[PDB]
Amino acid sequence: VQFRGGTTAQHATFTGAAREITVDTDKNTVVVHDGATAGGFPLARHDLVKTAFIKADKSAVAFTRTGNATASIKAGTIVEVNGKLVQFTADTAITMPALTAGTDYAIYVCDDGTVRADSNFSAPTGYTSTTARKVGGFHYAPGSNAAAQAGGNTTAQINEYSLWDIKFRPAALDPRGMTLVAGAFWADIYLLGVNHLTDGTSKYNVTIADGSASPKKSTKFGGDGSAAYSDGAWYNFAEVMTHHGKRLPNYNEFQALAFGTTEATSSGGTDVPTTGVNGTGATSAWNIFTSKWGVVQASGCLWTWGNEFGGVNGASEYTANTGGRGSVYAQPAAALFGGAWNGTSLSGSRAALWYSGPSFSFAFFGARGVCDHLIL
Amino acid sequence: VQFRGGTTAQHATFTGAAREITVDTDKNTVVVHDGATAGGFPLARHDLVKTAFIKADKSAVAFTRTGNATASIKAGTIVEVNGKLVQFTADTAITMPALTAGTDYAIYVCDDGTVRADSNFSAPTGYTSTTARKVGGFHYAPGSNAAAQAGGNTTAQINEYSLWDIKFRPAALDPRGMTLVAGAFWADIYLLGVNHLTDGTSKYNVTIADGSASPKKSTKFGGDGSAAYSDGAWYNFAEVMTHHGKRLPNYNEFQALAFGTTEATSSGGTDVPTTGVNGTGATSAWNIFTSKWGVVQASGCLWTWGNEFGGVNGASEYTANTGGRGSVYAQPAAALFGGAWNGTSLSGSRAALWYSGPSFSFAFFGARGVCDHLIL
Amino acid sequence: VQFRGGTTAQHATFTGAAREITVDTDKNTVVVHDGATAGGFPLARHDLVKTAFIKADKSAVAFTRTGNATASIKAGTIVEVNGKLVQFTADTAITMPALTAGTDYAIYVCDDGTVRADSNFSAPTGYTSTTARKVGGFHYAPGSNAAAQAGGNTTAQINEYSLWDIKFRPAALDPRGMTLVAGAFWADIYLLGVNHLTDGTSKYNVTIADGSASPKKSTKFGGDGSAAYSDGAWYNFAEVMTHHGKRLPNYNEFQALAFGTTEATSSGGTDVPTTGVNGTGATSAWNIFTSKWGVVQASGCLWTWGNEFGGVNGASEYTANTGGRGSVYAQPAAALFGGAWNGTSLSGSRAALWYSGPSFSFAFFGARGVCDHLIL
Ligand SMILES: [Ca+2]
Ligand SMILES: [Ca+2]
Repeated sequence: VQFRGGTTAQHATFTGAAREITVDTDKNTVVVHDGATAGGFPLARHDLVKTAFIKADKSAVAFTRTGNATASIKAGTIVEVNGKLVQFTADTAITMPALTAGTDYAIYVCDDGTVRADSNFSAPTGYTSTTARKVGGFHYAPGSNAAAQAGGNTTAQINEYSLWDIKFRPAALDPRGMTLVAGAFWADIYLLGVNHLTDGTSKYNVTIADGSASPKKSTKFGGDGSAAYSDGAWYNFAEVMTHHGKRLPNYNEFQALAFGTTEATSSGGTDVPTTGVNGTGATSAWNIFTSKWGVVQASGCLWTWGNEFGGVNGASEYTANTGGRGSVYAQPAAALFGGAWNGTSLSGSRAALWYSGPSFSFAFFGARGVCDHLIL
Repeated sequence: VQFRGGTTAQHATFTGAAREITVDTDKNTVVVHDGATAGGFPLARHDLVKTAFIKADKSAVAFTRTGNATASIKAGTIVEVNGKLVQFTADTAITMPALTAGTDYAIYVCDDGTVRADSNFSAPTGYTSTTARKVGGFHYAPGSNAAAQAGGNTTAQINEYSLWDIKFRPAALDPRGMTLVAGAFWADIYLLGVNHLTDGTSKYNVTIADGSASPKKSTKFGGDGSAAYSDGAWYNFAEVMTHHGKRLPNYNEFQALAFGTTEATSSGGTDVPTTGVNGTGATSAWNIFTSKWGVVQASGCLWTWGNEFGGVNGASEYTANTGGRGSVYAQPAAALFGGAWNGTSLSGSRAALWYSGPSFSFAFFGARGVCDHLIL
Repeated sequence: VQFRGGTTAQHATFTGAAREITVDTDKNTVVVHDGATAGGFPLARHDLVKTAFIKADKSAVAFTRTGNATASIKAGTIVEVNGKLVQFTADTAITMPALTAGTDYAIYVCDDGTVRADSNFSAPTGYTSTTARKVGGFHYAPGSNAAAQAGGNTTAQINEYSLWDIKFRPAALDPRGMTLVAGAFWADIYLLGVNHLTDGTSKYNVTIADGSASPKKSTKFGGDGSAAYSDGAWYNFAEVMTHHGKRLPNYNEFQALAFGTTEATSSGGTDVPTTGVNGTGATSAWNIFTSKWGVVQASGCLWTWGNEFGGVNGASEYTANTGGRGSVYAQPAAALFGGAWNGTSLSGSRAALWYSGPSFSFAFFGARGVCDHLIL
């Protein structure tokens, strides 16, 4: 059976009988008629809804943490995948792989109706990127979020605040390794690593960048992927954050992201070389410094440069201390937040040092990234 | 009549006759054929367009203020609701309830084609949240926006700049009580209240938070809903703004949001206890300080803490004045903007005090929230 | 042939035969049946997908620069236009008009399947805004982006980083004349002009605004379209940026946007009157100062005010220097970035002067706008 048909122009002056269907041959779609409306009611081709993703509560992430190693997709979630409508009318368990501490996972909704996590960010095992659609993810952290203001534990588990979906997520170039602070903005779970080009800015069990272990030079700002900066100036850390679509924290962000850490406490010892791992000679284990949001080594480990200027000024004369990119006059300090391993009682979620010019470089000054929260 | 049908895989190698319809039984949808294209043209199921909201001018809000107590939805607006397409092809009057000064209203598009406002943010009277879809809202203010630079009046009316829709709105956790400043960012209409957990940060006729009436402690940062902060430090006000997905204003934002206030004028008297209400012993009524955008008590009533540091520094020694969250060194002042009731000619949209450290607390220092503008 | 039909309520308790189609006469749509599901599967009317715009890689712009005067739309792009699905399954050349140095172009996808650029931002020549849909655009710059750190050339060409689409774009009120810096945020290609109300903030070959050529007073802040500010205070430039949904750069943004300029070099001579044109008596042509991202006159031409305070403070007394909008106490300097024509070796992507209060006005202090990056 072939329906009556015509071009869009032919349809424009045509009114079909009530409940008659015609085919618009310019559009290759069905047109429903009501006996009254010239041109009828053309229907949508499926490919105009490709990538549809509809949640019942758009103000919250699509997933709920149900236990340390379990999570569900929320009732009322509708997902287009590979030409099909896949939906969930009740909270539905996400099928999990083996989960490994300090690893990011992608959540896929698949055209067979299943929802599954995988460490692979292209496709989950057994599927392709056509049959499995990446819709979100989470961080499987090396320890719990802080329940109060005494840090967290060392039991690996899903960080509920690290759950993201394609419409509830960091406004950074990659969402991995970040956590949502107070529903307001996202912070890197880990201090910036040296190898951030390969690892992203926030990765577990990597060498921390600082004045004596400078980060790789950004490949968006003249780097070749091998060269590192000459030192740990604010300038270099700010440049690295920009590369990744992030920024250094301001004071309002810092006090929020670090809340839950053990206040007035520092790592001790002589160094903090590695993310999510005890410091060298540390008297407090790394988890003492986990925030409510699961920010790791949030205070008392390494100062983070901040995106705010004020405090002690440099000389009231033009000074060429920018790495060959011009001179500065009466340059205010750039903020440093959180304290470092040698800070004893001075460290905490509001610890702030306003002495250091942006050209300064020290083994206890590094960086943590933040970015805005995006709800679509 | 039952159409020929098959699975998606069966369809993949099938080319129907021109204008033939088949049914894909895996997808439960219609497939239109053109006699040429293998697999044909599958059509979209309605639930893949659930929540569709389409405006002719996406760069502007969906509604127009047509009078003090009247507004319309704009021509060209298409809204999915309860399985139906509801649209407006000409500007269409919004059906209003009784409007009460200082109250926020939700705008609903309903599956019967009507558009109506209500003080209830779940459903309008006579409907449910299934038959009525919340698409936006406005503030019915206690007085007019400023026409020039002499404040506003006390005639309750819709604030045109407070109109928001689900794709043109504050990037804060709740849009209520905010206004759009110069099309650029949103500001709280009201100074922060003590009871912000129950009221949100911006509510009419509530007790204003300050150093002598501290805000409720944020329940995202250890609060229980009853306890208040010990004082009115910058730290506490910044924490409260973060709770709500807001921040304190910077200087650029402050001068914009307060433009239209009566400059070089203060409330007078001895206190400003309540939002949108005259101060105690006030020589100027509250409306003298309304901005162009309908920001209430925009200057000359209470200083607002700002999200910027600089000016006078605290001691160049580690100082434990953060409420037990670490120490600060050479701490710059946090900005205070706008002047307060005792400011006489010093107050205004660019009044700025850079003396007070973030630990300071006074009865004339409070806060106002801002956030980014989101157009989707 | 008229299909069986009924209201939505009649459909609710009706289960059609497998592969039967009915018409819902309340919705004017087709309902597909499966012999099992009461109410069947209603299909979407086309107008619920009006404005659909779907890209294969939503993290990148929809277009690729293929040569100095050529560009393509990317494979996998699906566009709703005038009731039709228009798509591209391979990278497809954009049809170009004559291209003129320093001009912004709009890219349209048309209902005949073509994709074309035009200087007209309402419709391309030969089409209307109904048959041609504006989906993005670019800047055809007066010279190349910087390949290293020695500026660019004077060969007019598409600036690849200025490519924007309706889902990958500046979060400013108009996208024209901006470029994406490191994938992170957008900057104005040109310094602010006097006639920004008519031209926008970023336009080629216009008079640059500064203390001796003040910008037009914003019509959102009391301007009439003819009057200019009395001077070039920070306050006035910040107000202008707000008008356009922009802000002045911070230090992190400035060093990023100016990277690629010839460092420690200034224009020379006695003035830089005009955007994208040599300065008066200039010893370096304008293109010496083009950044990697195609920011023109990025350093060494005019200082830009910044959105950051610190450095040298004004008096610790209330001072009425805000243009009649209140007084300031211990007012910190507002940042100035980049150097100016008289800066010799002091200029560069990190040049920063923290001496000038926001009330100061000089012929070598102007402004450049930035804004956030939006990916939808
Ligand atoms: Ca500052
Ligand atoms: Ca700042």
